[PDB]
Amino acid sequence: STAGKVIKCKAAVLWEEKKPFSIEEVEVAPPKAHEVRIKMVATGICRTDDHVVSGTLVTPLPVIAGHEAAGIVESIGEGVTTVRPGDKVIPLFTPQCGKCRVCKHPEGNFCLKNDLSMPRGTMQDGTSRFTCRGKPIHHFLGTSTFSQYTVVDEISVAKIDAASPLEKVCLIGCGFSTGYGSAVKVAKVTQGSTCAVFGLGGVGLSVIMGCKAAGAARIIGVDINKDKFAKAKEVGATECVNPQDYKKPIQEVLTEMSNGGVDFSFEVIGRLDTMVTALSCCQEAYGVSVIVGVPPDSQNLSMNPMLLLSGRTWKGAIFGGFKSKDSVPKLVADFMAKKFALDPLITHVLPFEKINEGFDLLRSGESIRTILTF
Amino acid sequence: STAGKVIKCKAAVLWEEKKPFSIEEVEVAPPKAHEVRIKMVATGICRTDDHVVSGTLVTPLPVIAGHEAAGIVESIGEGVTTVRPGDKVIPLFTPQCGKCRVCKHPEGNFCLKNDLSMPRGTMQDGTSRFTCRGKPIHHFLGTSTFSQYTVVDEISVAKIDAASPLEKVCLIGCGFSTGYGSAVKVAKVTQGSTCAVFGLGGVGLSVIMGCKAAGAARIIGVDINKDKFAKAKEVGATECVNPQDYKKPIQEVLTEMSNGGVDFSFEVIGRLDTMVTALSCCQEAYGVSVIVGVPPDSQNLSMNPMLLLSGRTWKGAIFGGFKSKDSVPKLVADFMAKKFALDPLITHVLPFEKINEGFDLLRSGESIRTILTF
Ligand SMILES: NC(=O)C1=CN([C@@H]2O[C@H](COP(=O)(O)OP(=O)(O)OC[C@H]3O[C@@H](n4cnc5c(N)ncnc54)[C@H](O)[C@@H]3O)[C@@H](O)[C@H]2O)C=CC1
Ligand SMILES: NC(=O)C1=CN([C@@H]2O[C@H](COP(=O)(O)OP(=O)(O)OC[C@H]3O[C@@H](n4cnc5c(N)ncnc54)[C@H](O)[C@@H]3O)[C@@H](O)[C@H]2O)C=CC1
Ligand SMILES: O=CNC1CCCCC1
Ligand SMILES: [Co+2]
Ligand SMILES: [Co+2]
Ligand SMILES: [Zn+2]
Ligand SMILES: [Zn+2]
Repeated sequence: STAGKVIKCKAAVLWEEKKPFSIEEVEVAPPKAHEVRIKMVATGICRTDDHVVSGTLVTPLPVIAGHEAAGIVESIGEGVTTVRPGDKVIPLFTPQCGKCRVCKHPEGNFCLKNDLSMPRGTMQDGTSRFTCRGKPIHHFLGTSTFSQYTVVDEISVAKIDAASPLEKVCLIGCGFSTGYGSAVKVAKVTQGSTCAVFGLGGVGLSVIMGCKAAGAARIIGVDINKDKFAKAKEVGATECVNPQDYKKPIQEVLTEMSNGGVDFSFEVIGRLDTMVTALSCCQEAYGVSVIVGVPPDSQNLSMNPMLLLSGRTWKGAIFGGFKSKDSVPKLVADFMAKKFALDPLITHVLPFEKINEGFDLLRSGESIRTILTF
Repeated sequence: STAGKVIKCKAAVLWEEKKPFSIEEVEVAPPKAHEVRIKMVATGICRTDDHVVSGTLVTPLPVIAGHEAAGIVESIGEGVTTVRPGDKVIPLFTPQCGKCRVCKHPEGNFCLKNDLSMPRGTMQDGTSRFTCRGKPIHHFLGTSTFSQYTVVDEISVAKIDAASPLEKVCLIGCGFSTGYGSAVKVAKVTQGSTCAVFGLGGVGLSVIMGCKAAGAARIIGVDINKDKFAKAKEVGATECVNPQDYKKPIQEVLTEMSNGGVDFSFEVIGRLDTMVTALSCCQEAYGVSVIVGVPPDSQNLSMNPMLLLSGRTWKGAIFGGFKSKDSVPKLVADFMAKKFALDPLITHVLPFEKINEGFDLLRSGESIRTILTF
């Protein structure tokens, strides 16, 4: 009754930066070859989406944002083989073509078909399946799940379990997987180590879960909002410190607390200063610091290279280093096997119509993850 | 005959920066508790010693420099248990106390008892064994090998094989073992990967030897001195580029050549610009870049954190990551077993009196290592 036809539905359009989302009707074109149309079930409010509003992350406007979601396939285009109509799926904001130099690498994950390095804000064929008021609406990261119906390329969606709580497992599309994978797959947190986590939101808490799951003896969470310490200690943080509660540079404090530096530090905020700070506080000869936060656009940090020369390892990662299409189904299947918990990340659950409310909440500090259930 | 006595010998004292070494007689005190007085046989001229002269590496002046050496123990002091009088040893500019948390970690090697981070230019007890002209003379990295006799702390020296050619294995004391281990231990280069090496001096060529021994498929040598290309090809470099031999950024050129970026890149120069360039030229999703060169002192680089978020791993290392007191006897035993060659590194041989002429060979570019004989 809808396959092969234009679907008229509501979406959250962003016409310009630093303005709230306009909840209006959009025209969703039917899926083309190797494309998939998804009926959204639940979507998360990631800071990454807020970065598009604030101008921190630059992508073509106007746009339908969102990338943390899980829906059910409405219709598939010609040549789609990995998902069928009626399958539960998760949009992958990092694709997995399987044919490129990174996808074939056994330990690489930033597939080259991504729309992040140089945002084109379209499908793979370079066109927009979205229309609002007759104007075409750009895509976001190949997902654009801030809509009741979206279209993704087959490389940007994975099939998850048919018996999946779609209102929880949507966090596996981004927030949880990024933080958990950064700790387990990127940093490679060892048993008994000391970990520092800068930022205690959805991704930062997920990092903490990964470190505790990896057996970290100490997990020091850092945030300038102490209202976040409670949740952090719930999921594994052994101590929480507030840089504003220190007279000297936070890194010096953590060097003391760790008796010479932490084994693994994580920047999970998106500031240049914290990125260098988080690298500074890990052990100068065998420490590892992982950047997870998104920096401001086109904008450099200044850092003493002699901080690496002593033996430090500094690395970043997209989506926790997880190969998206291989891993997102494995994580959904692990979550239901009670391998880890997603519920500690969900603080608010709202109607999609109240999407500017869940965003106002993230900018005031009151939320970790606001799920939007369609 | 001289045990427990003050010894007069020639030494190259550096009085002020950017000045020639002054061959003067100096009073070498006898060894103290856990100290070893060593007679020098051969010492190499490292670019690090020139950093002291130029001011690139700030260390207390006046100083007796030198850290590449091999010699024979004059005498030991009370409580020394690892080296007897007259054993062939190598001073370790990176000590291995074996009791801090670095020495003791499975991969760390920048022992906290080092004199690099906060150089005081003394022994472990804070005093100088060098008297020249009624003045205490600073040490250098607890080695000060630019002297017919020196006194090193027991944790800064390693007994090596008694049949060792000391005019060759002094390079295991720094130049070779640094570049070699940076490739096989630090970067941990893979079978059949593509390697880029910025800098084709003594340390840069050793990286090539490590890269080749690790099974590299392509080893791209980068140097602005085309006269360095012959020796680089001779030790395993498949190609050689002059950055001044391209119109694009050198990192664009290497990215084309590598079809998307190299697997492993090495900065073996000591320039801020080439550190970032060497990091840019490896694969954004799984490239590894190792800094080996010494940057200008307290001088700061500017790089884009988006280079790391995509996946890139950025690290540095001292002495190729080798635990010094452990590795120097093994590495001298592998040279005995013909498992690598030091002869391609030795381009010049001069007497100790010709130290100033040996430095000008390096400053002129005409040399790899000049080996001073005592
Ligand atoms: N590389 C990747 O794959 C992904 C990157 N990210 C980025 O990670 C970062 C964190 O994501 P979220 O948890 O969703 O954002 P968030 O706003 O929920 O959490 C950030 C936390 O850091 C705190 N903070 C802000 N400024 C601080 C400062 N100067 N010092 C200490 N703490 C400070 C905030 O109070 C907040 O609690 C974002 O920048 C996001 O764009 C998010 C998803 C995946
Ligand atoms: N991290 C560690 O453990 C150690 C660090 N080092 C440092 O490694 C660096 C190299 O050591 P050496 O081989 O002995 O010095 P070197 O002078 O023999 O080699 C440096 C090479 O870099 C080349 N070069 C200079 N500018 C260049 C540019 N813009 N682009 C491309 N190539 C350029 C030079 O032509 C030269 O051939 C030094 O800075 C040294 O202090 C030395 C030993 C141990
Ligand atoms: O060359 C020998 N040692 C070097 C190691 C890198 C920092 C400066 C000193
Ligand atoms: Co996100
Ligand atoms: Co050296
Ligand atoms: Zn791919
Ligand atoms: Zn030690």
